[PDB]
Amino acid sequence: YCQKWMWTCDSERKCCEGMVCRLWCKKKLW
Ligand SMILES: [Cl-]
Ligand SMILES: [Cl-]
Repeated sequence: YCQKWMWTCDSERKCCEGMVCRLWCKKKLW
């Protein structure tokens, strides 16, 4: 599916909508 808030993330395991990968998924400001 996609990686949720604070889940690990990488090139293939992308963060869910509204988040950005910084090793773990973080909320985007925009
Ligand atoms: Cl955050
Ligand atoms: Cl950000």
